[PDB]
Amino acid sequence: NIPTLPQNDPRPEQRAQQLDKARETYKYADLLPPLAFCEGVPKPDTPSAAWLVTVGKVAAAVALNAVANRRAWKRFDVGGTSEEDQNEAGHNSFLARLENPSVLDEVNERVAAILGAKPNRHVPPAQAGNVSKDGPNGRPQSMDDYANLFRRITLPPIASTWKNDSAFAAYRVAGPNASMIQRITELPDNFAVTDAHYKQAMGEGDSLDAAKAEGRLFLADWKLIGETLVNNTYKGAQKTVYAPLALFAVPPGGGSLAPVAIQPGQTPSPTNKIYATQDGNDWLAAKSAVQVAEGNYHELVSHLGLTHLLLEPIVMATYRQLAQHHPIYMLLIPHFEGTLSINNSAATNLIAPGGAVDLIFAGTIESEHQLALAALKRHDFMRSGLPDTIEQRGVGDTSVLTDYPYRDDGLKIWANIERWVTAYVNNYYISEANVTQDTELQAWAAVLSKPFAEGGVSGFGPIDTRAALIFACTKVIFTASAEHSAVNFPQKDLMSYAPAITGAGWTAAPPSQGPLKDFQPPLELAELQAEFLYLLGGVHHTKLGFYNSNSFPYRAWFKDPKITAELLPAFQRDLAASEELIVAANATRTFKYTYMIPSTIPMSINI
Amino acid sequence: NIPTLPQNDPRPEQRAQQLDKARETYKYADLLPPLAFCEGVPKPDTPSAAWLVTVGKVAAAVA
Repeated sequence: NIPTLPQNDPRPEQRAQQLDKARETYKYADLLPPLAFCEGVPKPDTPSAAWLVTVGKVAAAVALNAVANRRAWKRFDVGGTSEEDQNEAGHNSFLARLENPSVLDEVNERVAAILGAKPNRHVPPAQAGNVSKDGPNGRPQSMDDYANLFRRITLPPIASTWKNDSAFAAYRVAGPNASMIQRITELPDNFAVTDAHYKQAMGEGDSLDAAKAEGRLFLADWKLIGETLVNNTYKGAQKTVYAPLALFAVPPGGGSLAPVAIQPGQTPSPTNKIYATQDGNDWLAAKSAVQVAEGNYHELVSHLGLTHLLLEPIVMATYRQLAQHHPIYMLLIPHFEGTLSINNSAATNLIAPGGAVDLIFAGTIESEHQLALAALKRHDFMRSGLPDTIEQRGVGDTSVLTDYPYRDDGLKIWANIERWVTAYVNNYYISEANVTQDTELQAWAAVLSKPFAEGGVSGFGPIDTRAALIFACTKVIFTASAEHSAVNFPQKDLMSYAPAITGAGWTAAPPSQGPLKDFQPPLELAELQAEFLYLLGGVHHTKLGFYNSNSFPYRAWFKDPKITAELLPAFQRDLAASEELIVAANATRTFKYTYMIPSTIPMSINI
Repeated sequence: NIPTLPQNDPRPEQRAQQLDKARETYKYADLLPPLAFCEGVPKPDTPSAAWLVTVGKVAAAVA
């Protein structure tokens, strides 16, 4: 079988009849308004058992850790629970492993009980108003209690180093949201830092004017958090989030990023003052307040917004407009594995009312939605390529800001993808008339070019060039694989620990209030945070460059001998070439960056 | 017993646990919008037998 454009398909009637049957299977719902969503999980897009089994082991360790925290609290009911969970681990290792039941209900019910933050989360099919006081809950005794929630799951290393200024700066170039900073040459009028703040961070020898002139000033601005969020509460306790402006700078002659000053509010006042590198406790909080904002910004703008919810229209359009005999359907569809079934998980649980995001994060569940919608609307899809957004922010000079792993590691995977896409498009599209006369590709684009208020992708289109088609598939494949990896997997490593970063500050503000233990979430929310972020960030299913099917066969997915025996190996070769560069770079690093290592990138978005 | 402000209280941690338990009994509800209501009627604040009797005398007259 060789894919072909519709205008060349020897049997257009057979083809176009498959699309008619396909548009039935993939209909539209309103699971999230303004956004174009799928009605339920269509049958062939059911998660494969391999995805379930790989998940199931994670959704088992996280419930075991929960049981261990229920033995500690109150130092045979929480014992029979422990043995039931390990028997499911016994099932997972053998039952669905026969391949040619337990995968059916349990694995998906467990993922939902954790994403939905439901209590009684201990054993499934064991069915036989405050939080249960037989587990960790309420205010803590000392900061030990957070690190000790990690019992059957390993405490991530960031828990032992998050206070260092060097690691607070690592979060902006190697953290979850690693595309936030932007170079400036004059300070914003509402954030006028002084030469004193600067020298207290860059030494007396350097100057604030000397950095903005040499392009050595980089600013991050969570201004969007203010224009959207509404500070909810939790059982009376006021959770809070600011819209901070945080300045960074590099040494003269290049080097790593390092923090300068932090203003928690957008507008200066007797309540909103700049905090600097030498302000002791009011400086540790000014960073902890910054991390609360990124926790919201990452999870709803960087994460769910611009990977999970941005690709959801693109998946739906592809099933309804491109035939199964279309070659672009062949380029993209395997990059959409589990994307339809994981978005239904987030929309109806993780971000649904009463979910993990409503509880652990500061804003109301509805203002958090409006946060993601605000960013989904202001995006320019055609001007959002990875090298495109590097020169927008001014982070392009690898001799001034020289420690930016997401930039240098991502840009290598981007070039590997665009080349493989370019090698792919030009094989199937040979003339420019092949694009414009493609009635499916132009129909596809017509629904993807609808206004944002009608389910479309903002800034998308027009797709009239082989260049425009290459980029569109390049951006889709990049955000389904590399970009999604850079935002999904730091959850387990850098965000499961609450004092390192969480969705809410539980005291008022950076002006230090008392013992550090007060700024931190309650133990029921601190454990849940460590338990649902561990789940979404610990599953590495499918691999970029390797195209299989969602069936137990897991057989070769392409069929054209041109791609399989020639074009795809060039991509796999190129990825393995970049693999040896990033591993080489990372050994010389102290803050490791492993989210662009192509032996770990997924093809798709599926946790 | 003699009432005390919290900063002067000689048994302050026991004082905090009572407020943690008091906040269980007196939760908030949205029985009326832009207002702060109580979830049902907490058991300590149920009507007294004297309030019930004095009303029932009138409730019978209306009946």
